[PDB]
Amino acid sequence: AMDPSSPNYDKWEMERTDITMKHKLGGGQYGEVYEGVWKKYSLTVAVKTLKEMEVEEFLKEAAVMKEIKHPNLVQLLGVCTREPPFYIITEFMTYGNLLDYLRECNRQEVSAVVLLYMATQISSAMEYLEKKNFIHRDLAARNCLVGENHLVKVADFGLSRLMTGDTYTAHAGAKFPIKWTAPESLAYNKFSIKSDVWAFGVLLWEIATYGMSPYPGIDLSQVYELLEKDYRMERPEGCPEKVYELMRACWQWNPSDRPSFAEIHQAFETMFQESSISDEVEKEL
Ligand SMILES: Cc1ccc(NC(=O)c2ccc(CN3CCN(C)CC3)cc2)cc1Nc1nccc(-c2cccnc2)n1
Ligand SMILES: O=C(Nc1ccc(OC(F)(F)F)cc1)c1cccc(CN2CCOCC2)c1
Ligand SMILES: [Cl-]
Repeated sequence: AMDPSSPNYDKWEMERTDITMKHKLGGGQYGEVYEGVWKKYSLTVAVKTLKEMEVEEFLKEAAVMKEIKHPNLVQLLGVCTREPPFYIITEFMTYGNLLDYLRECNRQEVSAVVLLYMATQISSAMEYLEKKNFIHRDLAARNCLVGENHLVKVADFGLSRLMTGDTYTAHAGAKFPIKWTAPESLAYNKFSIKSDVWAFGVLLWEIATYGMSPYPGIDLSQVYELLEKDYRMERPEGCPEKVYELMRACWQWNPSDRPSFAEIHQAFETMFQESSISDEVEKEL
């Protein structure tokens, strides 16, 4: 099986024994994900397993990750799926999730230039997924990771029934993150790359505020109705007008009127080619 000679060969399949399983990750906030070590590489990894009908979504997540490779998407390193317990192994990201990272970070270090950089990296991963005709479905700061030198990667932790609190709430027989969810997704169950664009705009606001909770002090039962009547979050303090214009574009009612990720990414790279975000932020302020 493990030998290139076999018909049953999969390059992604690895030796379970090759990995030393340590403790659960982030105190359990990610479910059955464990810090690990790849012995031979002396490399920390993150290892997702199954806890005791649920097999095929896990195997399909494995299937999908084999299909995608981007600098800004968390990288599959291997699998153990020949026999239970099934593993999915990715790289481990030193600074953990972007949401907590934003709230806990030193702001002298994580300045406007670094925030812009973080938003840019995310838009590139999304450009890639756009181009490969994938949809993310739960784009948000809580689903991104941060490594060395402000490297940001887009992940998908499957958080809807793992996260405690009111982030995800019951809607349509399932748990939605209501404050990140595009109107057509809440109203008509319509999910697409353009509804990832809406969530990206909310993600952008999370970056701009250092991970404040969106629509702060607004009841969830009121979000759709406000949105339908053209309400949007106001420009965060310090936010350059152009970045806010970009947020406003992502939050078009009609999905078709939302920029594609390629255009979003193109705007980040253009927006400050001749003027620094630092000057704009200080101007705003
Ligand atoms: C261990 C593992 C197993 C699987 C995954 N998977 C993904 O992150 C992922 C990313 C993108 C897609 C693309 N996909 C397209 C289709 N739509 C519908 C879903 C998303 C799928 C899975 C990540 C991990 N990594 C992971 N998980 C939880 C926590 C951590 C972690 C925590 C702290 C520091 N370093 C790493 N790391
Ligand atoms: O950096 C800021 N905003 C911002 C917005 C968008 C943005 O672009 C992108 F693409 F989203 F990343 C980048 C940065 C910022 C926010 C609050 C306070 C201060 C400085 N002040 C310090 C003293 O106290 C008062 C505030 C700066
Ligand atoms: Cl998809």
